[PDB]
Amino acid sequence: KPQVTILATGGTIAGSGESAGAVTVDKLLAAVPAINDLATIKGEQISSIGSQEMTGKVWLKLAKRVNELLAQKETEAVIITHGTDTMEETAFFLNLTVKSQKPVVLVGAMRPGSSMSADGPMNLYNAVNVAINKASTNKGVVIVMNDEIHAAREATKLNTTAVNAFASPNTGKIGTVYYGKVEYFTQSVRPHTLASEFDISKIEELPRVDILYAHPDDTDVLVNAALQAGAKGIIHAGMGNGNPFPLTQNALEKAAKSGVVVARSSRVGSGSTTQEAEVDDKKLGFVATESLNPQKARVLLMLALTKTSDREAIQKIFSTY
Amino acid sequence: KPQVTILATGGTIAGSAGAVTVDKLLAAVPAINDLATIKGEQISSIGSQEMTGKVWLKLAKRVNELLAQKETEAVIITHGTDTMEETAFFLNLTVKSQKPVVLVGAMRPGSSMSADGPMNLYNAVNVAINKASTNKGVVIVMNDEIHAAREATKLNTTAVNAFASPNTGKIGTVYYGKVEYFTQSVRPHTLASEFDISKIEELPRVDILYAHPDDTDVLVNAALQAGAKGIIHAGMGNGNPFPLTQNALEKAAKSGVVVARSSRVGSGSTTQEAEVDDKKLGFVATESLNPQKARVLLMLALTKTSDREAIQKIFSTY
Amino acid sequence: KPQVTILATGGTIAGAGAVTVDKLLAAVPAINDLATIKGEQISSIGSQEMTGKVWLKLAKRVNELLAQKETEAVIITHGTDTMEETAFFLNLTVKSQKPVVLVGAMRPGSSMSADGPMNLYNAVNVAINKASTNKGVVIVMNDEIHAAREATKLNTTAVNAFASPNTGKIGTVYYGKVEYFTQSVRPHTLASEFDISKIEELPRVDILYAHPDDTDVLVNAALQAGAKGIIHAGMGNGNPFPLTQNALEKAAKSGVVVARSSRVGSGSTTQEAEVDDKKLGFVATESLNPQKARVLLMLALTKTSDREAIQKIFSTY
Amino acid sequence: KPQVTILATGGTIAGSGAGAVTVDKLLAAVPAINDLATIKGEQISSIGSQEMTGKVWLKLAKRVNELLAQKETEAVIITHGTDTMEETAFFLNLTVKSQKPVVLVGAMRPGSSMSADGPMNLYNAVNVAINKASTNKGVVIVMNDEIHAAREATKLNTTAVNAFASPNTGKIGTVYYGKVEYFTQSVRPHTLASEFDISKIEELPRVDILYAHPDDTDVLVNAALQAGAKGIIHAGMGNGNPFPLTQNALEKAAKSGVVVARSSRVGSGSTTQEAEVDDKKLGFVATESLNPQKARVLLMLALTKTSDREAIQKIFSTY
Repeated sequence: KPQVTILATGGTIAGSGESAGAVTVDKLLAAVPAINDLATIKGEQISSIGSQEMTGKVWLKLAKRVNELLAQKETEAVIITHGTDTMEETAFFLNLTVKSQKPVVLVGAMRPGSSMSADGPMNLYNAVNVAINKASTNKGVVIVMNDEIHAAREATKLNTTAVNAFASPNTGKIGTVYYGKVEYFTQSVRPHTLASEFDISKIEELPRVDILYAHPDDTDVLVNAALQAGAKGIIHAGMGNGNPFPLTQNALEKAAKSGVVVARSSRVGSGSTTQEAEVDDKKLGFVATESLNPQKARVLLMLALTKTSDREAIQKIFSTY
Repeated sequence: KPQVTILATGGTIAGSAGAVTVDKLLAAVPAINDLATIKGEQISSIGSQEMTGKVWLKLAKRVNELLAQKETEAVIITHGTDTMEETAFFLNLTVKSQKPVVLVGAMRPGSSMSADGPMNLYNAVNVAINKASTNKGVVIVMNDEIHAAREATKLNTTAVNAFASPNTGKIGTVYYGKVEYFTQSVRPHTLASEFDISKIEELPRVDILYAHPDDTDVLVNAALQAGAKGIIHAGMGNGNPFPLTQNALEKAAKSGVVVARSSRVGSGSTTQEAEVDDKKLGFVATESLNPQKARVLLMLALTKTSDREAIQKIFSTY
Repeated sequence: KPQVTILATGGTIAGAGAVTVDKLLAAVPAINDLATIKGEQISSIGSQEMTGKVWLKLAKRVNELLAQKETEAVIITHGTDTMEETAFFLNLTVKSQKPVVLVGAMRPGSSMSADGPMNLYNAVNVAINKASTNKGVVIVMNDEIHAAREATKLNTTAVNAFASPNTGKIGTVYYGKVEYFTQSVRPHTLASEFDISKIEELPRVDILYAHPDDTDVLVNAALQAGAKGIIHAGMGNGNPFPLTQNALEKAAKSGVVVARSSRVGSGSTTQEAEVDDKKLGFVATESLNPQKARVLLMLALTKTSDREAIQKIFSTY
Repeated sequence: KPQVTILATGGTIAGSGAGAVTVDKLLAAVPAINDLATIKGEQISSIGSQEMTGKVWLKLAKRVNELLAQKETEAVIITHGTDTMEETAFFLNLTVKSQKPVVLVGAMRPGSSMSADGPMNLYNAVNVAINKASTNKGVVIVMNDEIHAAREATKLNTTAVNAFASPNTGKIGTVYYGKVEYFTQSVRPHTLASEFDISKIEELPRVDILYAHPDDTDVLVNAALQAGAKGIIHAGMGNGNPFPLTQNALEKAAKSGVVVARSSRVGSGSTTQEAEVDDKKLGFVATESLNPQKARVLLMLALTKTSDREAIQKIFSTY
């Protein structure tokens, strides 16, 4: 039987009303007993928060612990139970810091376990089947939600409330899991996990990266406050294909000239924030984030800034990962 | 032939009438001359990422003047795609007419291979003159689709099919000029709007904040220092803030700056009675909009109230 | 408290004087706080077994119930496979503005994370909501309110399998909170010209699946079986293969109505594209899908077989 | 410069008013392509794609195989009608014995149209065809700035320029003013890895497709059997469910040695094994994550070497 550790970052995603190693994981196994037949489950309570309270300190603790567990010959896979709000940021961060080909599966629930028609039991059961599947090896970190397997690079929460809120808008799901039957149809061709250049093993604090939301009649004062608070990087969630308002652009130009990395993304939801469009990135000293979203671009810029603030090197990073 | 005015806000979206850029549109798409008697005016000459409240107010007041004219049957506005959704939503609540108002643009420049501007503009004229377009509210016509201004958004950076109505869908189609409606909005618009910008010179300042893990107080604080009258928070999932940011928004709301919760996710309602105690913190839930349109509705709300309850009713109505 | 009748067409989708409805109320007791529920069993079949006899029995019973002053709405529990056809049929045969809600479950009641309980609870909330009056027949699934005209099952297994690919949902229902954002502008229900009150059997209408190297033998077999109408699910914008076209032209000349739809899944099968409908004697189904176009053609054939009159029906409803 | 052949299956997809006149007219309409590649042209067929047949698929697959076996040929681009592009692309995806790019491209608007999509689609297709990352991606459809794997592609809309979709996955890449990026690749075997070889085949097996609905019939199953169908695709209700009368005729078909493969009318998702239909008892195949028209192509290929239920289920569970 495969040995799998469930790391809980918060409360139970499945069941309600109630020795693996963490009381939350004991309550999951009691609520979804079918998972005991699939894997020998150990549990740990890695953090004790809602995903809207996530911090870089928790991301570092989680990455280091996932790396320690998957370095163990006895451990086949890790499943992380996670709040849906920021699951895509944690998954993306682990996709570039986990140094293993063994499966890492993040899973959550859009409805509380106490709800009518709670999604957590099926999502967790499916997650365990994905974690133990031979084809999950070397797929990178995945999100399993609503019978779908999403590449961490591509995944996002695209809806506030729907059980089907997770999407991969620039690709689509890489696979399906239906009552535990796992089938992959595609795999990412963007480097992840072992192929990532990033190493957070010695890092205690990630670089500060702010995100700004672009609109008509925009401002310089939020760029200025990010600079004053010691931002190392700024993601600009631009209008359309990463376009700033002029007052904001002038402040971003000043930020870039001071050595703060300015990375253009978009508020729109999907598509690439492309190079050689309307913004003169080379003159103004900006990076184009291409086919990500602001919150995942922030994670990649945080990781980039652990070893470079050079525009050309960071553009290569955005054009590679 | 019906009389329609085309208001340009930038350059040509494709390729006498009273504006050289509209004359160029007519040269580029001469079939439109058989559909309508076209007059042209140049309201601004900017990319839509340069839009300001000043240009929104100038455009809305001029649309209101034109549609009050007995001879004028509809207005078409050519607009950059990046912020077309905000201008359309603003006009949807400030235009006091049932006559058609159609916004149109082009995801590819007029000089491009397979430029989308010619067909978009030709389809927009057909929608503007169609009998069924009356009392549909302001509409965006793109990629053979008719989108209610309330619902419409640019959802992709480059695709010719970048416009969508993620919470509904298109209200109709226009295919080589053939116009068909299948649905209509049941949210009040145009003539049924309470807002009146006829003597407004400047709109209230409303900032937008982008939420993420390890979020900050310093952008709330900078918005307050700059005289924000409202803040849209583009929250994580169902409008959730990071704690440090929440505490700064609570301070902002106690100071009498309206805080309205939206979402960064892209679709769905930022709901009341979820994980945020809006009544205790003094916030508004923006429900089924997006941050950029929620900002437009809060800017209009603030022209007549800063009361949390009154503004929640505005979000739960429009 | 409002009085609602639940009509069951199969078993229980979750977990009065119908045992199946009693089991629903046992499975989702919160519904008893929302409404006084009466229950009837109209059929006891999977939706892949549906027939025109069951559609007619259901429509006439819905009409009787909604004519009662005491009855505020009807909810019908239905298999997902053919819910869109039943909903569309009722949308043109229910002579009332009172809410008619179809609901089902993509996962059996016995499954982990069964969707039936929340779907049914949401369906009752929609059925009793003031704003649901005169919206036409709706499908309520996965927190979404879909117009019967526009609704289709688009996925084999997903709980989010229902969609309105040419519009979108007309509203939402989240933990019982009901909000409409749009309504259909196509006439329905009380405004429908159709009347099935004394109809015992619907006209036969076959559906053909177009592809390269297509055949005439399925057209020919539909004709031999007494088809009154044929829906052709054509390639792209309703295009037939030549051999098939020739057989359809023959079918139309014989007085069997040929209506062009598409296999693609969304969009209009338009007039004035590559097929000369007027010369070949065909109808273009426009913005439907083959399974709903079959329903509208079956109802059309209750009053006419005239190509012009049937085109107007497709261009109206 | 890279040498690419354009095979035209019909008229010009771009423009209005070498080796084939249609390709000469494409190059006159989109001259930027001459900067990218040395283009040769051939007129392989002269039809709208609604008139496609297995004879034309065989001709096309054999000619693509000959051209890609040429050391100097980098890639083939095939201009094709949108209606049945997905069927031709899926057929080539299992019969082209090469990793060199094969790109199918078309236009949802005629080249004479306002805002014709052909010029940019064709320009993009040439950039995909000459991209080194396009090697061993399988046969692809390039439409509307998107790169779709042939296995996953379908036309999902009647008229939209964005009518192409990959509903079970998503596009494998993007091409935006010629800039080619891949994000994913199919993990299902294709092209050089496929077991099928049509080199000796002059005629493909007959496979009919049936459209399921309430109050369904047996007479279309019966007519397919009488016409000598070797296979039937059943486009079932929901997860591939038949009406009972139709199921009884399909069971008779299967007993008579005609292969019955269950698909779905719905548009997306898997027609799964071990659902409500007892496939092993009734002698049916479940087509899983395809659609009826692509399931037809795979069944036609399967029938060139076997009619065994178990072997054909393995084919559908593999490709």
